[PDB]
Amino acid sequence: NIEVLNLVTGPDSITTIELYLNTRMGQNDESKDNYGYSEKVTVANSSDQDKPTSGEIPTYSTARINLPMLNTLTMWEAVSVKTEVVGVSSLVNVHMATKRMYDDKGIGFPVEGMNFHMFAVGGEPLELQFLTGNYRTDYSANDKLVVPPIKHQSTQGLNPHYKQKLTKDGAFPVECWCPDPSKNENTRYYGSYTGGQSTPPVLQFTNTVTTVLLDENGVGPLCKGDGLYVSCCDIVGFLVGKDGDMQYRGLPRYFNILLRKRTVR
Amino acid sequence: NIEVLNLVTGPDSITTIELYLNTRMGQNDESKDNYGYSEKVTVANSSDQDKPTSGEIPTYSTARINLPMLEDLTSNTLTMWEAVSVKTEVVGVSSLVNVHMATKRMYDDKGIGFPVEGMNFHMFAVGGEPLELQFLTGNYRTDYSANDKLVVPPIKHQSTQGLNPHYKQKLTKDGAFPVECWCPDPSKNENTRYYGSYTGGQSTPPVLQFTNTVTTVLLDENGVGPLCKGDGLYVSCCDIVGFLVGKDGDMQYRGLPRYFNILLRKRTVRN
Amino acid sequence: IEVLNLVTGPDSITTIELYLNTRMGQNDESKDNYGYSEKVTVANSSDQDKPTSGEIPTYSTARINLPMLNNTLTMWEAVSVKTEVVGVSSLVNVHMATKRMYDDKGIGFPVEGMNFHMFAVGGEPLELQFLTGNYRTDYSANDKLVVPPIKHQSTQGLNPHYKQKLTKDGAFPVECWCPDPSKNENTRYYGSYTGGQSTPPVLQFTNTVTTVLLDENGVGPLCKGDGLYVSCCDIVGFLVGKDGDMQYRGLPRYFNILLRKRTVRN
Amino acid sequence: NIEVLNLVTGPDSITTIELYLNTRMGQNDESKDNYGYSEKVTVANSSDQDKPTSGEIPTYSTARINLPMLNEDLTSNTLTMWEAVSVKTEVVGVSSLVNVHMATKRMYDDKGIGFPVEGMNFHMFAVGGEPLELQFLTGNYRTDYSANDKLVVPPIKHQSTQGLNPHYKQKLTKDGAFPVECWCPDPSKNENTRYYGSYTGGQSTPPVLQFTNTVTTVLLDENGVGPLCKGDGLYVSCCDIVGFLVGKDGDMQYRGLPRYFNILLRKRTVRN
Amino acid sequence: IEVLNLVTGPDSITTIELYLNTRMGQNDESKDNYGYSEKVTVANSSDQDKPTSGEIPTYSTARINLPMLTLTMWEAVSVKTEVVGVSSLVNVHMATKRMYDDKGIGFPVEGMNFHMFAVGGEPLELQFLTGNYRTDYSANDKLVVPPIKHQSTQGLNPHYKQKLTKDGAFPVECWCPDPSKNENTRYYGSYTGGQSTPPVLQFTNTVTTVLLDENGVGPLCKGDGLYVSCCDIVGFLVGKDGDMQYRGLPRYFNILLRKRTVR
Ligand SMILES: [Cl-]
Ligand SMILES: [Mg+2]
Repeated sequence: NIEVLNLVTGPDSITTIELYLNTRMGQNDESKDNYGYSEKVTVANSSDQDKPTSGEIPTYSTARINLPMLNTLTMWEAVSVKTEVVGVSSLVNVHMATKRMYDDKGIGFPVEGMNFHMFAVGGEPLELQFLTGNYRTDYSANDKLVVPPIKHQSTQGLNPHYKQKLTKDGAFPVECWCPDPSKNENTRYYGSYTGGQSTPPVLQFTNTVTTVLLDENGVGPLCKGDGLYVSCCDIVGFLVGKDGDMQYRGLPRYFNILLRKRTVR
Repeated sequence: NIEVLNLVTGPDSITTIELYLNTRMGQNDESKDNYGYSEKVTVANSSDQDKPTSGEIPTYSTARINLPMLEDLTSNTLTMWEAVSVKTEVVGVSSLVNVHMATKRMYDDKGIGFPVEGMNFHMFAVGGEPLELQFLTGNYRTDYSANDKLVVPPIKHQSTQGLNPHYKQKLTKDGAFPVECWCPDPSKNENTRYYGSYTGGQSTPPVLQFTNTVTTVLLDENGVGPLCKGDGLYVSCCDIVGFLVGKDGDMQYRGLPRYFNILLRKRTVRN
Repeated sequence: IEVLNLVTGPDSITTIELYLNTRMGQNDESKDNYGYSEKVTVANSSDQDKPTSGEIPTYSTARINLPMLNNTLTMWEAVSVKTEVVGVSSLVNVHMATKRMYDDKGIGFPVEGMNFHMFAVGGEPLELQFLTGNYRTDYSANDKLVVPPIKHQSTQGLNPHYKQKLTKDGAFPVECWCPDPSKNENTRYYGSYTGGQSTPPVLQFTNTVTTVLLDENGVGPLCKGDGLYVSCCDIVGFLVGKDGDMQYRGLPRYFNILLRKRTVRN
Repeated sequence: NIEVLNLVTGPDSITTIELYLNTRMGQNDESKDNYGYSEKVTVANSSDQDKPTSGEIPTYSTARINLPMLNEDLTSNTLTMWEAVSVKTEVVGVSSLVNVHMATKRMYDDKGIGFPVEGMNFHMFAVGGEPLELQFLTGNYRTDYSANDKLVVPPIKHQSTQGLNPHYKQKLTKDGAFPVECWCPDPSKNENTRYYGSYTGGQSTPPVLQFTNTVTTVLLDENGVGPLCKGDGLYVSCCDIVGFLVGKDGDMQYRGLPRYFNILLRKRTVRN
Repeated sequence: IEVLNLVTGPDSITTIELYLNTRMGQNDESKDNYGYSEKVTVANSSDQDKPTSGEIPTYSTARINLPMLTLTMWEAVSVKTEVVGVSSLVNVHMATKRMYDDKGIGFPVEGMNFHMFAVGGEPLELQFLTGNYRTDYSANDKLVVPPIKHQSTQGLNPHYKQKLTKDGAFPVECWCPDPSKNENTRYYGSYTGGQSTPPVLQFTNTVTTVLLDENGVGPLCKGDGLYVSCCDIVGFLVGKDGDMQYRGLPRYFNILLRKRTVR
């Protein structure tokens, strides 16, 4: 829709945005115990009685950042991002109150199992597609979650009638919303999933890696209304309590985004 | 062999095709429960009584897309659409972040439900004609007759546990060709690019990625992409991400959809 | 061979396309269990280690006759190869008569465990070195296998007195023959092994990868007597029967080899 | 903050710093048994009674190295600083893990190998022109560090520290004192440090390690500028956990290895 | 050594080809258990940790005499190296523990992998570092170990060094490359641990490893000697009763050298 023209050169043609997003694993109140974890996971008796408890399901983190006001028009173009998962070293901890190895003599189980890492940087809200492992999942224990008002069998595949935009932090469940690959022309997203039961988390952290956000035409996300949208989720595994009760553990993500002025029609 | 000449230049010389294919794990009716999963897996008592139930077998997804028409067949040259590149992603990976479904669970019924896990199989193909298939099976005696909508050879022979070039097909129907007995024919498919991976074992962690930033070049070593015969683009895939483990241990394949964004350009060829 | 200039122009290039079926031990395409070994057995002791007939994988190999060409002569020079394992999707099968997960309610065990993948392209037979995990292994249950006529302790390491050439399909056991790194000047070989008991097979297939066969001097394998030699082995794991009996499973390999005419001195 | 100008050329415009850092797994006294290991790991009865024993928790290794002294003044138009260009770093003693006869739990009904050191791996190093800047973040905000008053931890605890609370920061200024479990590199700072880290978790996971003397890590940033050494100090930090030793009765200790560094530095003119 | 120009022309190049057999503990090609260690034993306590004779792997090493030659020295430019006999691990019928209630495959050789090689113009320089400072090596007086033991050797104590001057004698468990020296050697190593871990191995004759440093200079062969060192552990053989032995494989080397003028 936007006809892109030349870069604006010279002084004040560049700016940087720095932020972090804290994890939204389910206990999302920084004043309460278990912050940065989910509530204890529960398991449906049957697929038609699959009703997660309030706070046991991870959601996307997201923010809109206001950019410096500008005026053809000029827009901020996101060129690149340096992003890191924060607190990886916190997983070097095997003395927490957990199940333990070797007949109660060995280490406590570290946080381990399923990893899920995604981030997105764009010039408008991340566009979502609904897709679930169980179309019958009942989200009514927590009315602050944003989910479709109707359920249908077809949502176990891609039904393009079920879409959304990621416009609220800590509200859109990761289990039923993914990036919409048919849209997001003005957003870059990257994600990975490593599953299984007790799988080793495999994580890296460095301040030396720059991710280029320019597309194949050399154009980055263009920030509509001078808003920059950043979204993520970083699940690093489960904490296994003494009795076998399990909670998701998430970590924060840091972003340093470089933007430049771009003339558009 | 098509003799390739120059690229056609100018504003109308490029087009893009966008589509998705839903998974064909065995329950392939979007109006019914268990859509995007297989029916429960069953296990043969013996190799001569190996008869999968209807709906327990994954099949390839496929579509033919009609491209913009390009009419003179009496000239020295013709124009064809050439597929240059594709951006393709597995959709709904985040749906696997779910451990509260009605499943077997960890740690003496106190821990998480088992996530979808185990065997992964991922393949896609983009070509200017149907994907050409070779028959090869783990069990030549497999009996597919519980589901007469599957496309399989009418005769069975011991040699089909290896490569018998008398047993070939083309992928011409969505949700009908079992992945277990049909693979890409490497002796053909000159006008298709295919990429596949398999990670097996029992409860193996799925390892998946999704991004809208990766472009797969479809040009061959001579700089020529698939040429779309009869202005048809053929897209095929399969994306198994593991098994759902029910409370009693019963298991079903789980598949995910795949998205494709294909860039094509006009190419002059000799007629 | 003293190598001279490339021959240019029309008909200076040719391609050879073939497949090799796996030689896991049941190597008769008319019989049940083709593409698998016979059931694996285990030695009572290292001094009585006698594999049953058909339980041991062997190399696949072929010599392909090239177009006749022939002071100087012309030889075919192998430039590159596109090679793929065929039938990987056949491993998406968990309903065969196998051991199964979760108290006989879950999937059948897929083919899983040890993987071994190697291919070689050369202008003469692949040169082999003998090396075994057990110098005492007794191969006499199958007199069609090619093994050294005498055994010695030292063959658990590299004893250069024990060599061979891969001249017969389905006959040289992989367990005791490997490529001889001190020879094979006119062959390129590539291999990998992933072991363990029930290890996930990790496999790829594509028609988009070209392997260059030219050496560091820009010279490919030169085909002596207009013969191209192709060898491989592709073990993708074990099939686990209901009672725990196991068989190797192998898959075929496809090859598309590009060759060019090269002038050499006679 | 520092405006970088041209490289200084000529004699003594280059210098190299070579050092090693020994691991700080918890038994950090080279004269005592169990050096290079933690004390035995213990497990909290509950999250509000989570008090690691003295010596059971790994800390960062760190040193400040004096560089050849340069002029510092407020009057001169330019100054010279040392710029770290590159580092060659390796984990030392990887082959020490080829040992399965130590007094450990063993495989196959007491007939097989002793368990090798295995499990959790954590590897990080940093090279900078000032102390590594740390962010506090913990798996348990209530962790009680009072069994060892030599550890540097925040004096106040709060629920928010299970995420990123930017009010809780520090600088890595003491060897063997900052727990890895609650301090990580602060990504919002460290403009003048390069750091690299990895974690591989799980219970008995195979350690996967490499060692070579052939790899040079470039420390220049995207603008071609390396860490600039304030007060002619070079700061080197690391941690290298290679797993756990499993005693006969199942008691477990962290095992760490030393890290070697060879850092090349050059003189850089900066605006004063 | 002040390095000057390359010598050009015919006979300015030579190649050295060799293999080294593994030194897993039984190192005599005429005797039982060749190419394996003796059975692994386990210390009752850390102060009674005394490996049996032959149960511990050592480095393989050789010094190769080069053609006799300001002065001229041989400079090692590159090496092609491969582990030999990888296919020997495709064997599950040996007398071993077996899967599935005595019906399944014999356990393949599996577990710990350790692979290192070094090429240099002088002996590989070693640093002592051990998991247990008290380890008692006196069951085998042919091993080269320090004469004194000290607590500090569980870390890096630079007072404990050596040079790899004898094949089949320096235990891998207590000697590693000294990163503070070895300016005239290139070394590469990896370790994959755990209990029953799958060996992951490759072999090809198509890979050349460049030995030149960042200044374009390869190892310079002092006294016309080329030093080659390695170790290649591919796992453990698990006997019927659970007794385990290290298994090693040989390594092949093809080294290209060129004449270099030096002051
Ligand atoms: Cl100065
Ligand atoms: Mg040095």
